[PDB]
Amino acid sequence: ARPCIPKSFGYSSVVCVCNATYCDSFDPPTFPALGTFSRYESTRSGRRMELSMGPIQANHTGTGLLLTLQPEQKFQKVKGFGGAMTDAAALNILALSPPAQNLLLKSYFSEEGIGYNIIRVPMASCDFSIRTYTYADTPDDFQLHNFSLPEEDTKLKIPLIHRALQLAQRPVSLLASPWTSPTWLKTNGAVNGKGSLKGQPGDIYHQTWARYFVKFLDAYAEHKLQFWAVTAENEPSAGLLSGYPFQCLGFTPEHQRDFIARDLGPTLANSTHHNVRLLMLDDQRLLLPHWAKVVLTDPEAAKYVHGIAVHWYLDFLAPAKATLGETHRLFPNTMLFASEACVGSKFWEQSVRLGSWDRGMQYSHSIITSLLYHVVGWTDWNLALNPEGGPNWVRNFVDSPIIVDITKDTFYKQPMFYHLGHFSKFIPEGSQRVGLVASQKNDLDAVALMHPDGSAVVVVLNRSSKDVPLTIKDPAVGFLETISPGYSIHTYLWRRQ
Amino acid sequence: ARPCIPKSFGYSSVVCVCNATYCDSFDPPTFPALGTFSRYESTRSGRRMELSMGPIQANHTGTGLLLTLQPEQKFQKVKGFGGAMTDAAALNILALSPPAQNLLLKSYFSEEGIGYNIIRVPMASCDFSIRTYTYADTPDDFQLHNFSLPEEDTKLKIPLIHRALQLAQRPVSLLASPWTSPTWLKTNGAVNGKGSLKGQPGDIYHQTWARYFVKFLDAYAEHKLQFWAVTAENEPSAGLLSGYPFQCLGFTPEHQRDFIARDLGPTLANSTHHNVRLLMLDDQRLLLPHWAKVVLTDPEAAKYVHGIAVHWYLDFLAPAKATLGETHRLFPNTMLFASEACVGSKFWEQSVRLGSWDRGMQYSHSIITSLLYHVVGWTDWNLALNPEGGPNWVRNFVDSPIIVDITKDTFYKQPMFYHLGHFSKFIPEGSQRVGLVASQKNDLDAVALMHPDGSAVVVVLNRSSKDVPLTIKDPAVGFLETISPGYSIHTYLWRRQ
Ligand SMILES: *[C@@H]1O[C@H](CO)[C@@H](O[C@@H]2O[C@H](CO)[C@@H](O)[C@H](O)[C@H]2NC(C)=O)[C@H](O)[C@H]1NC(C)=O
Ligand SMILES: *[C@@H]1O[C@H](CO)[C@@H](O)[C@H](O)[C@H]1NC(C)=O
Repeated sequence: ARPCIPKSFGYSSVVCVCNATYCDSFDPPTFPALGTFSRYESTRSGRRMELSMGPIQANHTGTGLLLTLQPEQKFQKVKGFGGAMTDAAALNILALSPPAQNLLLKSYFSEEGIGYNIIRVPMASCDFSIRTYTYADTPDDFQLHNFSLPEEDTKLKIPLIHRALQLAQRPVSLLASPWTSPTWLKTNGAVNGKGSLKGQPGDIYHQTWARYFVKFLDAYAEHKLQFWAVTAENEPSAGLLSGYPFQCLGFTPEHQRDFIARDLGPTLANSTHHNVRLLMLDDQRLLLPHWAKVVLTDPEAAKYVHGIAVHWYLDFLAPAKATLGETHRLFPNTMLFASEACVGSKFWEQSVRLGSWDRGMQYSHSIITSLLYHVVGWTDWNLALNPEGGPNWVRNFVDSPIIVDITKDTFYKQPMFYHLGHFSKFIPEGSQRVGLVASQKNDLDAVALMHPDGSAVVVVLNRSSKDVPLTIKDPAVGFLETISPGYSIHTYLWRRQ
Repeated sequence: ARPCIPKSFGYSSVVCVCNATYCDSFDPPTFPALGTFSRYESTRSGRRMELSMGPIQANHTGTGLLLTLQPEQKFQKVKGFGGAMTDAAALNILALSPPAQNLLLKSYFSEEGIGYNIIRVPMASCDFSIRTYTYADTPDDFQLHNFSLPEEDTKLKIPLIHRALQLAQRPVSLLASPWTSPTWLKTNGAVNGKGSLKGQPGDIYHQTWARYFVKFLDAYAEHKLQFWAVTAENEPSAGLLSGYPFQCLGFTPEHQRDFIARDLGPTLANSTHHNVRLLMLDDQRLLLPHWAKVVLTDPEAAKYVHGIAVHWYLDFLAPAKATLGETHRLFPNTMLFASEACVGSKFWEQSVRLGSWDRGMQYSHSIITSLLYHVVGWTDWNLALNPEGGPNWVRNFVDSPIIVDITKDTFYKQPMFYHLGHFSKFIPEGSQRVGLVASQKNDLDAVALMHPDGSAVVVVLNRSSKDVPLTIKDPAVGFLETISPGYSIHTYLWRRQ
């Protein structure tokens, strides 16, 4: 059905404008007959996940580039794709009119949209809030007698979360992360700055802080919301930097280890929420594999940890092999998950670049790397922001896939939206990455996965200006003959029986 | 931080086993928000000052005994709690390896322990010594030229006291008492038995005895230890009984009165230790009020007496009102202080009974009675003894809160120890006893006090076998709903503001 309404703000590409009565959308999903493939296409010239279809050849002649499926090379299973429901996202979303809201939520969550199946939920306030608060601000309330969710949860995040689950077809998983504990638990008595939990693991402070996870899970359950997972802390490495500007709680990897084994693990275990998974680290790539070595080589800690959450700041480099690769090699059965990614945080960049194709490519380039290095899921940061990249109470603005202009009851889906979508719409939970080898050096980024039902998906990104002819060989069925346009992203889907 | 390792020895309760690398201990104190109380419980079944918390609510759901705090009804202020560093006690402590020694001292003195702030130091030898001696055994040395401290003081008592002071949570006060003088001052030329100072007050025997107090004080000051008080004599009435087998020095109350007036008072006052307080009596409670009347109705004596020290022999009965009550009534500006308590002389009982609960109850009961009869401090006898209840050069008659087992480098903390701790750990110097009103006749023993900073502490002892439902009201906070289990002791603490 409805095509993209393009508009340009002077960047390398266009945004798709949506409002109360209109938004681009897909027809209900279809599978091509055996012997044919589907192609979805997004180009910098302005194509937006366009659907075409072509035949699979029995034979192939040539000297051009060949990508070969290796359906026997089985690698990680995929958890999913999605984003974060911050105070800022919720607040921009709910500022729109109600039909525009429905369409924004449809874009992300519906099958007419891009099929997100993960939502990350901050436990209380972070920098993408308009104010600082915890769930237990009453001083010294060790018993958590005055614990409670404010309006940010009850009138913004939770109503929106229910609306997303209602709209989605895939089961959605929710992931929680705290930025700061209440201040009376912290060495410096502030939400920001350098400090950690007072005393040491096993004690009253650390036990209270774990009880607070449970009170959080209890509160959300009273609103009929269950979590798949919690992280042990958002960016623990931050609470160790003096003058750190926004909400935080610092743990050395040793402190995180000890916290997990003495308090958080056991407390989660002895409760009605014991099925909730715990992920550690929830920090940048370069903290790996050191942090994993420290936490996972202690079996009292390890037994509690399901997986490792990593952040991906797209404007910064990190060698994937020395970080994810090595971590996987050391701990093959502890899943790697990407719990937050963003762009536009470097000191010299604009937060928001409406229509930026460059930033689209940065997302997809980096998601393919993730999958080539064992990552099982990928979560975006803010689901929506304003044209400043906000609100943010320390003015720490960044870009977002959807940009909301309240004065116009309008939102803009950016290249990032569709670059994410090329993954999230076509790699349901359960899919398994498999091998794919190239027949010669080339400029493409490609990944191949197999769906739970047996059928195939390949994503292809071209970061060169040049058109690249290529053929994908699947020995079950034959050859896909196609072209990858310069600065383009394609997803390919086909049946194998 | 670390829990009690239980061992039973066939009595009604357990002891806590501590050795060179393990001892049960506490976290630093952590004060909960207004409207929350802390509770420490110990039970005969095996709980040992376990911490729990709960609410002070605004509605009253109980229908039983009500105990209402009357914070504006003020009584005595507390000097503190502690025990005696006898030769015996030091021999036992030093029997352990140094790491175990530190655990022993921390148990008593430290914040991670029960926070003693009083140590009684015998002047020379008593029955808990391994030989008889005084600081001046060279005969006819009236100018006390050969006065000096033996190894017992320089190598055992003193270094341990330094070590306790270093560990202590609070400023510690030292109290000294003499058992016997050099026998060349005595009517009987013997360390024990019926015999007092030769001659009469004013003469050279009495002057020399008085100067011995100053020489003692001088010697300990060279080791950088100052005293808070000294008693006029330990158990003066003992020396009047024929055949008294332990070191003694007999004084009739008339003789104590004149000794203070003519000799001990003026000598102390003319000296560099004029600030040391002098306490009279230092003997059993049935000598009161009569001893007070004799000494304190004479003004030449009363001006040097700062308080009356009493002993508690826990195996024996003694009405508090006719003794302590009546004493306070006749001399209400003269502090009462318990300077020695012990239990276990019953010819038919084991001197040390490892894990005896009845014996702890005896300690707490007597402490509560004490506080309710104006007593401002409480000092236990031997800090530590071996398992036969020694070393004692006469005979082993009494228990101690800690029992050292040298051959296993381990020590045992008795119920006694926890029963004292219920008081000592939570009532700092400066605390003041306040009203606590029972709504109806009951089986509990309770006392209430107010910390220097205004917060509340209440101790509640259940000597019966039946559980008692209990409400405690603080007019400025609300109602504390609780149960006092059979054979238990609780201490409650809260903010009032
Ligand atoms: C929301 O945007 C839609 C889509 O652009 C707008 O509808 C278009 O508006 C122009 C001007 O009226 C027309 O010439 C197009 O034909 C319209 N297309 C369709 C499919 O309706 C619409 O006006 C916007 N709504 C608001 C309130 O601005
Ligand atoms: C805590 O909660 C209770 C009950 O909801 C309320 O009456 C009380 O005022 C609260 N206390 C504070 C300090 O906010």
